[PDB]
Amino acid sequence: VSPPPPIADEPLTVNTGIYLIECYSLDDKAETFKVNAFLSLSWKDRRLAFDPVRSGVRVKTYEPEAIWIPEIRFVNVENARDADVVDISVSPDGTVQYLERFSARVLSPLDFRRYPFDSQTLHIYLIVRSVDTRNIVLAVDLEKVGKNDDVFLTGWDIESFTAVVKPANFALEDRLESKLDYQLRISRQYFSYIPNIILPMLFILFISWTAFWSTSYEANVTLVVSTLIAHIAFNILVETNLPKTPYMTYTGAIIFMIYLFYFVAVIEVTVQHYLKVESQPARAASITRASRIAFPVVFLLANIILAFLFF
Amino acid sequence: VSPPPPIADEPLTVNTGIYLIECYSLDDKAETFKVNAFLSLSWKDRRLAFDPVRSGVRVKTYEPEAIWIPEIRFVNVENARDADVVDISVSPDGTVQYLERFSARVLSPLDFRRYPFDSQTLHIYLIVRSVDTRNIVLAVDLEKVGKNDDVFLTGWDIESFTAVVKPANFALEDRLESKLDYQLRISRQYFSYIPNIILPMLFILFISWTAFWSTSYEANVTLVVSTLIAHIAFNILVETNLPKTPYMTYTGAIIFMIYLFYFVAVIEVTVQHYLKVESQPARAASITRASRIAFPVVFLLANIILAFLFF
Amino acid sequence: VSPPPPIADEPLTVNTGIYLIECYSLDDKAETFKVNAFLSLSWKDRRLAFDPVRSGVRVKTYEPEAIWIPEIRFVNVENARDADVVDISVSPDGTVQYLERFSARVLSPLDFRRYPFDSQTLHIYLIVRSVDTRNIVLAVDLEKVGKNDDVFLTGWDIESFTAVVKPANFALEDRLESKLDYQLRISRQYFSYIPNIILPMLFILFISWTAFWSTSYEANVTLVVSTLIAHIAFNILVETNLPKTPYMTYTGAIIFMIYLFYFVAVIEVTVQHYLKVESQPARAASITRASRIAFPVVFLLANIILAFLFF
Amino acid sequence: VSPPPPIADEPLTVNTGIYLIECYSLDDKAETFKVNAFLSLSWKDRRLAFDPVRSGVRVKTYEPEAIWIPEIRFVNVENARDADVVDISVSPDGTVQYLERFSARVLSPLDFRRYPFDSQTLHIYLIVRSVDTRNIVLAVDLEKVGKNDDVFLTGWDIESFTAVVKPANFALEDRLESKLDYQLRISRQYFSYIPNIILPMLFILFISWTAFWSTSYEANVTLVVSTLIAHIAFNILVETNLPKTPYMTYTGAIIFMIYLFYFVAVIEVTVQHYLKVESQPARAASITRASRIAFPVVFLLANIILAFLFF
Amino acid sequence: VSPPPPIADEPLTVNTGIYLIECYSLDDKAETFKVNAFLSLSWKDRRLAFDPVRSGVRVKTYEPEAIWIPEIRFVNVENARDADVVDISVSPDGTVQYLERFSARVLSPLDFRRYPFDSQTLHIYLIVRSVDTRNIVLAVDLEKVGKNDDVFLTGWDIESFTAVVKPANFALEDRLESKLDYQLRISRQYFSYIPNIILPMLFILFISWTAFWSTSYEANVTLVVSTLIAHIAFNILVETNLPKTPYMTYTGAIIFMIYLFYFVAVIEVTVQHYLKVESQPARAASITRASRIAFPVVFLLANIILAFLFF
Repeated sequence: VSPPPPIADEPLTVNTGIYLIECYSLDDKAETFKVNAFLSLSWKDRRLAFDPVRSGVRVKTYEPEAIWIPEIRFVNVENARDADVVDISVSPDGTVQYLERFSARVLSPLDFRRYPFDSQTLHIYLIVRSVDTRNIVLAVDLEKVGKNDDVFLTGWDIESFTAVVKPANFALEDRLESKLDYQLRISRQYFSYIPNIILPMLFILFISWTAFWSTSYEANVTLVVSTLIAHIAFNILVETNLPKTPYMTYTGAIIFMIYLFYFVAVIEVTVQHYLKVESQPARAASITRASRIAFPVVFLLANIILAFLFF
Repeated sequence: VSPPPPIADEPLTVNTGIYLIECYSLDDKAETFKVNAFLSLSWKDRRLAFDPVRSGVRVKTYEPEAIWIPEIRFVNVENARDADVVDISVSPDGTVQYLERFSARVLSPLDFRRYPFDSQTLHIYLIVRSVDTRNIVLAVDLEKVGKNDDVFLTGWDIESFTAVVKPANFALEDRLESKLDYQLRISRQYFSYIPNIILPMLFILFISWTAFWSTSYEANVTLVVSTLIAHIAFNILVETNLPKTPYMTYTGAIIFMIYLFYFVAVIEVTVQHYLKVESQPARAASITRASRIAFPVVFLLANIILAFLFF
Repeated sequence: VSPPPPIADEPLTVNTGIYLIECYSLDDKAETFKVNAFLSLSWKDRRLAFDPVRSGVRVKTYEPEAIWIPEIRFVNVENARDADVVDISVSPDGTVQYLERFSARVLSPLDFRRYPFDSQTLHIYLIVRSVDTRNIVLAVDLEKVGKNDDVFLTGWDIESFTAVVKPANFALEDRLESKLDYQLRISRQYFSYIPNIILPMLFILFISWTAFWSTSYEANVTLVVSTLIAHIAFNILVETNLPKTPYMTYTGAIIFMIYLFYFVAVIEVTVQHYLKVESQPARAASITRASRIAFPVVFLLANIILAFLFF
Repeated sequence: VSPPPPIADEPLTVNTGIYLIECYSLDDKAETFKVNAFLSLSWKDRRLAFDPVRSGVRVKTYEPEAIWIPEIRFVNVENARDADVVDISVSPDGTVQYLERFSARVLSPLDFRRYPFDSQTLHIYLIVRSVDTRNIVLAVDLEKVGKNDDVFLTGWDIESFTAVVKPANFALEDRLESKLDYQLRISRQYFSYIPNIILPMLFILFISWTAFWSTSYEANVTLVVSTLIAHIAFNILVETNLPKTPYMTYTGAIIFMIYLFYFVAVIEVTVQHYLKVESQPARAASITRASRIAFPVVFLLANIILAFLFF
Repeated sequence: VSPPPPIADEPLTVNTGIYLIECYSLDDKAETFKVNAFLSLSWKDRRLAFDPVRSGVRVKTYEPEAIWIPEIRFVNVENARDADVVDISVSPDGTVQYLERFSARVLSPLDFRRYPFDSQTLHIYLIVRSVDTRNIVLAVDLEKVGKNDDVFLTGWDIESFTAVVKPANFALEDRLESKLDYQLRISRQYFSYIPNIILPMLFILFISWTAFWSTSYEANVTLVVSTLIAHIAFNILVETNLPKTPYMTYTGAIIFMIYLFYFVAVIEVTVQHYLKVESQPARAASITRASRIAFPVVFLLANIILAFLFF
């Protein structure tokens, strides 16, 4: 079926909007998330006009393959959306309300530069293939959008759903400049991560720093080295939660800092024993007493510095 | 084929019900479970009337694509159900018994806030696309439903299969207000988890608390630190069973409590040694004797508190 | 094409049988196994009669979509079998030999209650959709069945392939009572598991029990606790082989027994040291000497008890 | 289209051969490998005869669905090969050169009985569904076969590509006796495995055997037990490379031998300490001095025995 | 539709080029990467000629199935590209601009011989099935190619996108000699890997080398052996990042070097203790003092040698 005849040169603006249902599988490995939402389409077609008691039906349902519908295709998806038409209701006023449920594997980059405390911005791109006249998809309904009333994707906090049509193209064709952009700026709630990940590493590190309140070399070595083994094992346990992160993560900088602190603690214990064995107890005691206060303070300063360079 | 002519304005109520077969893969990662069950559909069509010895067939089987069938589609699924028609039997009374086997990837949130002892509630949503008259799917058969006689999904206990039609919609269309809801409230049997997960952590913790019956510093450090390593390794072993759980789990609060107890035990051992080395054996003995009773009691109180805040 | 005209009221019995080819992927996670076997179908149709030197062809191959074939569908599968017709040979006697290769994802519960020594029973269900007359699929060929001559699924031992038609239904329809059941009772060969899993845990446990031939407290603590860490690490190594097993496994009861034995060994070492430090060497020596014999004997008794309650 | 008329009773032999492209994913879990190769088919059809300057085209390309092509189907595959016709060139001589690219998930048993040094033999089976006359697929081209010039599947060494037509059938039909077998005997290069797996276990074992050059019981226990923990951790690290291997592997027999050696080393250390504590230093020294030479020699003998029973 | 009539014997050269969109999943296990890019096709067809104010449309969009398009198929892919036509614009000049979005699972070997610092070269192959006249696909647009402006695949650095048509074939057909090759030479940025992987292993190794500043045998054994356990655990942690790598990796040669260094350190500690116990303190002190400087120097030399043989 040919597109409805344009009465004038006015572009056939289509009213569009996605009502989110289930945003799940937010990281298959680290990147894709899947959506199973509805999208509502409204436009103007030369369908039934005002109908005062002639046919008796207001929402005249039509076959999905009968009436022409604009071709709207997602840009950043694995494959074409699994479109399943739910209800095509055409009103006598002259507008067609199209509602289809699709399950697309949306693509969006995940920026884990501040992993425990990050706030990502998922993206959905819309393009319309113009046939005879230019179609402007910039018409955002702003009334058929929104997630579920539960307001949680998979344990995430939604902040906004700004939909701005950016007059930009991927250096191709002519109608690509009219892209419709869906910005879902979600924020991760971090309460669970504080005891799940952050606190136990600090507890293990403090168990390590205990080694400065001991004059026994064997006990000090056991503390520091076995605590290093415990920290590596806990890192293995945590690593299941963390994504690939090929670049430098924030939580990948605290862990390296903790490794450096283990190395410095081993060096300090060795220096203490080395000075204590060769008839210099005063220097060993001075170094131990200095380190008792110097290690936590330097750790606090390092954490503050990392927070400043990352936030 | 057009829908059968409604004799009056009575909505074409369809009798529906799912007879579960195999509820498996209850957590692909943590969320979806797959079903391979049958669903039975019964309605009223202008098919063959009473047939006293004329055709000789009562269950007149018809082609799946011949007779019109109502469009019933699952809401919370990955894709359209893999419907496979088994038997369309139309009775001379005027009712069509439709039975199709489908394998849908049903979506349902899993609430692991009390993981070992939880009781989830899986969901299945039903909607009917009305064509000419409103279709009410609220007609639940209540006789063609139920799981297998084995009564086990994958090691779960079934409690009820309440099917309540909630007059609610997802703020879209007109017929979405007639949603049919299938509540399968399943409960997890916890006998295996007590020795699989809970008991060994307590055994490791008691091995740690042994360190209060020793006056040797090297032995105490070995006990506590190597027991911490053992606990982290056992946590890694357990973590395969546990799902993602981005929020605060109950079993994720006992583990953090155990980490805190390891930290406090290390602090206590250090305090004992620190006081014992500098000519204060009385204070060290007093602290050790107090801790012997104070650690298990505080652990019991903490477990009771966690149970109260979680249950 | 309509089914061949029944000469009388005799049900159209179809001769069926599956010749297994490759039973692989026996546990995708713990439950499904995939089959890529052939199934042979023989029935009676009003095809070419006796043909003495008229056409000259005995096995008159026909198009898969030309001649009607009975609808046989698997019950416990993910989706419809990937049927691929290989050869439809119709004999002048009046029988059609149908042979199709299918790759279905068969569903079958796996009962790991005696995991190392278990003997499962895989299942395949057959149903026929009757059209005009009742079709009885109880006709098992008993000559076109059997696995490969290699006699191994994926490292399993086949015992029987009993095919009993159970006059039972899933409380639905009328022809479901004629289900055809394929019981493949396979047994797992356990020789590899004895050194892969069972023996190393016993070796680690004996290394632990060594601690009763030592009067050194630090050495005893090192033995028992580091051996507990080694046992947990070996449990992690084993856990890859083991399936989910949400219920109480046999091999999940030996492991818990070993954990309990580690706890009791720690308690015994602590009691020995506690009595030895406070001027009671006689009691410590008596307890150690008793434990030397009492631990292996109690372990043997516990293993015998577990074997009796599990086998 | 009917098959070309056979001029005589000569079977329509088809020239076939696979030119391998990318043999990858050699173990999805342990068994299947995927192929994305081309297969060349040549036969004799009643197509255009000798064409001296009449049409002017030698390789007269035809539509894939226009000219009849023999039905060649893979036996040991997940599903039907993803056949994609590339070029059907028919020569005036009377032969059709058919070339299609397929991506089949070939099935082949992997025999890891000598894992580091094994030499598998992948298999591909060919069958032709005869229609009017018997088709013999035994015609192997022997000129359109071969892997890539790189000569590497995924880090494997190719030795031969023998293609022998075995007159055997799977006890079914009549034309199954003409199966075409493709034997790709590949060999695994083992240089990387010697430092990746074999050498570090030997280094850890030698670190264990160090314990016989020490008279300290605590140091001996630390060495042997912590080395056992290190060996188990390294076994966990290796296990990712190794496949399931439900049966007795060669590399699964060296590991068990190493576990037995750890147990015997613990027993020897205990015996040394037991004799040394009760006023028998001569016997302890004799046992230690004997063990120093007796452990490596027995290990060498055990390795030789395992090599003989496995190779 | 037949191909447009060639005016002369000039081959129908097609202008082609891929504009990359999302190069993700660069290692499903170790080898494949997926693309979801557009490809632009331009050729010459006998379509509408110069059109001065007759039809009024310049980019006359045509149906994807209406106008003939050349058959361009990817060679090294899992299956046929998921082609989705976006816009077929034919200009009055006589050229057709074809633009389709495809999501192909491109195959390309990954060469991890210098893993942390490598620079791979992904490949895409193009072939055209000639019908009547030879089609030369060597026409590279060089203006419709390029990745996203972000210039990052999944944390990779792009260096060039050279597109050279290599007159080579896979020893098959006649038109295979005209293959079009897309070389995307990407380089991996290594900043994150230095603290993620390389630095912690060096820290653990230095903790091991600490053992040469101690005269205590128990402390030395604890250091070296527990540090070996820590290194193996960290190797397990790293191994998730690393691919299969069946051959000899660079980062798989530093790790083996570190294992050898642990073995040599254990031997040195044993030699020190062995000489110290039997009244040779001078030799033990000399060996310790020599090793203090000899271990880091030999490690530096070994790293330089490995860098030279690998780079």
